[PDB]
Amino acid sequence: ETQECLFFNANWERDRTNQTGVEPCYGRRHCFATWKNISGSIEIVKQGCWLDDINCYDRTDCIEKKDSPEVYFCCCEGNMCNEKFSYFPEME
Ligand SMILES: *[C@@H]1O[C@H](CO)[C@@H](O)[C@H](O)[C@H]1NC(C)=O
Ligand SMILES: *[C@@H]1O[C@H](CO)[C@@H](O)[C@H](O)[C@H]1NC(C)=O
Repeated sequence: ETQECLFFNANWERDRTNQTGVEPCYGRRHCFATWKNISGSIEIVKQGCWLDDINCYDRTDCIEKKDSPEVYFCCCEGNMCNEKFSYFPEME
């Protein structure tokens, strides 16, 4: 049930991609986000489709449940589901 995702690439200039947009998923499809979070300050690394087989923490919402990771990651199902992404560590 995922055909398209929010696209973001902080390395767009060297990678020769758009900086942002809508990615069409081809290649079960998912969307994902990866980000840094230092003392509450969030920096997106990438957003887009995720095509390899994977399991996510929530079906609908993009959520990271690992505890204090250096690079945060989430995946989700549903068109544009990765526009919102949250941190709910298992330790809570
Ligand atoms: C990149 O932006 C172009 C328009 O300039 C659009 O046609 C394309 O689908 C976009 N792709 C991504 C992955 O954002
Ligand atoms: C970022 O880290 C702060 C704590 O320093 C936490 O309250 C917040 O949930 C985190 N947000 C994301 C999107 O990772």
